[PDB]
Amino acid sequence: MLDKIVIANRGEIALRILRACKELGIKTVAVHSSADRDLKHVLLADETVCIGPAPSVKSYLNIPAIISAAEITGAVAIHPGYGFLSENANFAEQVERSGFIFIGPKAETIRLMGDKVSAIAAMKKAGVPCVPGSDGPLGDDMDKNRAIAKRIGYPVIIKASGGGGGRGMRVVRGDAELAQSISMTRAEAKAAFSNDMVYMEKYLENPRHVEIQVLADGQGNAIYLAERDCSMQRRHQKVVEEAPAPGITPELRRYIGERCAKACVDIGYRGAGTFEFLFENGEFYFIEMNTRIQVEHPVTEMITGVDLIKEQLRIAAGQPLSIKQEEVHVRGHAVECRINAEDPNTFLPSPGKITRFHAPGGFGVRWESHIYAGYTVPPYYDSMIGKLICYGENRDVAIARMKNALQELIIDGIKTNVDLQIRIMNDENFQHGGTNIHYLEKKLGL
Ligand SMILES: Nc1nccc(-c2csc(N)n2)n1
Ligand SMILES: [Cl-]
Repeated sequence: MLDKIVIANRGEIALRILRACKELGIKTVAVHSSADRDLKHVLLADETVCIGPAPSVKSYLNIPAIISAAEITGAVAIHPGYGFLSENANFAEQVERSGFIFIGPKAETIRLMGDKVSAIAAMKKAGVPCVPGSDGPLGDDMDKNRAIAKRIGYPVIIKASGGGGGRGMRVVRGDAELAQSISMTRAEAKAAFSNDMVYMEKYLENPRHVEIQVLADGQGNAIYLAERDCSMQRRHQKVVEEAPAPGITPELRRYIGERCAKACVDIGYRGAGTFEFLFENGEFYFIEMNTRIQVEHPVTEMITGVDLIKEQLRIAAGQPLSIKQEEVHVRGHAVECRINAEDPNTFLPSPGKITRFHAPGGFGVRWESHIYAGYTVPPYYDSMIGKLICYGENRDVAIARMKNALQELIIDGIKTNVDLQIRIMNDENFQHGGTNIHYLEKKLGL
């Protein structure tokens, strides 16, 4: 087992990783900004290193500082969590060059998945279903671009190759808007990523977001751990996630899961990963792969019994997966509600000091959060302050328990989205299940 690791993150996920480390007897190094000295995981960590001031550029994105913390403490590995540097291939490369273990895939694999065009080519080659598209980057020949659009059939969508998470895309419904849509997407990608490559896909009108969890070890084993529906979104940001996805049969699960595991073998994948699909009219279409552990991982843990963070750590140590595919069984149902410190009218972050706090408890109730009474939510980081996950023997019980747990949750002193989450749990269409990626914004009239 790894002797000591740097937790290169903050907030709830840093605490999540710390718990897993403690269970495995792994010593912890909590690197933190000057604004995060009183983070719960920092207070629980074996060693702490202040890596810079509050702004993330000088702390959680500061590659030299993080690697230096690993060096000075005698750590052997770095867990990047999610966000920050977790999808930064150059960071992974530098970590390995510096002689530490990066808890994730090989840097080349991170780079492959960060290039959406290259990622799609790889998945298509491996037999994973993808969205009908350009199968390559678009050039500047608008005669050619119109021909590609005609072959796919309007409506289409232009996407940045160096992008992700539904950001910076534009839908095109006819030739008259194609040139400008391509140009603008290109320009925005260049300004954001210094990478102006774009591609084209068929635009699906009302898909659901269904993603497959995988794990692959360095012994050649690769397994899938069912799926999650993450269709409840605002501005492409997930709000509620659940597992399994309503309406997905064991046969469909097996079909798509096997193709994802096969792809992992083909590309030499290692660690946790997520294959994101659009699901419409009973069909899956791959859009992108995330190589990190994700925010919504706990719903998969609840329904499979597999501790995904511990598996990440085992894999990085050179241990084989603790479970085989035939030992993975979907049991029950889990829902996750993200808890955000946000204004209910503007949806802007709402930082400040928590004056009273009380967490829900009970059978099937799992609360993932670093917050506590008297804790100050800083303005410098993401609005998500916790995650409430409820498990039941079926979907209805999971929803019932979430309703009850949301009512017990007290977070005073700052504005949160608890009341919105209560509204979503009471939504008749959510209760029926299978709502699409546009539903929440439609409900809210946004
Ligand atoms: N191709 C297609 N059609 C509809 C929606 C999307 C989409 C939404 S967010 C994302 N990454 N892709 N992609
Ligand atoms: Cl994530």
